[PDB]
Amino acid sequence: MISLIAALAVDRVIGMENAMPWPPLPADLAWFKRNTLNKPVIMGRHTWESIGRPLPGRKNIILSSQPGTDDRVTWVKSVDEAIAACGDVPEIMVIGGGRVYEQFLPKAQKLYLTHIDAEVEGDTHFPDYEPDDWESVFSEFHDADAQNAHSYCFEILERR
Ligand SMILES: NC(=O)c1ccc[n+]([C@@H]2O[C@H](COP(=O)([O-])OP(=O)(O)OC[C@H]3O[C@@H](n4cnc5c(N)ncnc54)[C@H](OP(=O)(O)O)[C@@H]3O)[C@@H](O)[C@H]2O)c1
Ligand SMILES: Nc1nc(=O)c2nc(CNc3ccc(C(=O)N[C@@H](CCC(=O)O)C(=O)O)cc3)cnc2[nH]1
Ligand code: NA
Ligand code: NA
Ligand code: NA
Repeated sequence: MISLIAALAVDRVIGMENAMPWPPLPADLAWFKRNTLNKPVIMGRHTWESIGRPLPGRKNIILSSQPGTDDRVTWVKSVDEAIAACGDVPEIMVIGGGRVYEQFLPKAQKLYLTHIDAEVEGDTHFPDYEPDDWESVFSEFHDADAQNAHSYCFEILERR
């Protein structure tokens, strides 16, 4: 089973100049960590560059046509290879970026989305999905606080 996990601001913005389009939201990072820990994570090369170190407690699989730049993670050259490299696990977590989400969304059976209540500039977007195809099975609204500058809502959707 393939799942996507992403944080989206207004107009589905996820990235700007190969970085996050907002300052860190520690609550969202905790959500991200809790949902990806002990699972394989698939990411695009640009997202690898934006993170810059292996995510601990996870099998890190990087999708790139280019030779790898770090022996601590697994480099693969195709979507099919990325999936194969995860082996026989219950859930593969696809963690972006925009080009990777586009390719895996049609394969996805679950989405873990953080809706970030911010209008910020972006050059990378989460793909358009048809809400009618998905059932919301979880939602939780949070306000901004001293540590998180924007309000946010966690949602989990399952494909009908
Ligand atoms: N808000 C969020 O939830 C979140 C999550 C993830 C990422 N982001 C942001 O999104 C941005 C990155 O997105 P992006 O679309 O520019 O890049 P990306 O999807 O992370 O990486 C794209 C790169 O991955 C490789 N790739 C993708 N598909 C491939 C395939 N089928 N076969 C071989 N290689 C493939 C290619 O690299 P090569 O050129 O090496 O071949 C491609 O240029 C960053 O700003 C990051 O901060 C945000
Ligand atoms: N919900 C969500 N929020 C994100 O910010 C996010 N970001 C990307 C890619 N960007 C990144 C950047 C940094 C870390 C990171 O340093 N994660 C730590 C956080 C642990 C914590 O702060 O509690 C980790 O161990 O997972 C993960 C993804 C992909 N999916 C996302 N999904
Ligand atoms: Na096996
Ligand atoms: Na197998
Ligand atoms: Na429901």
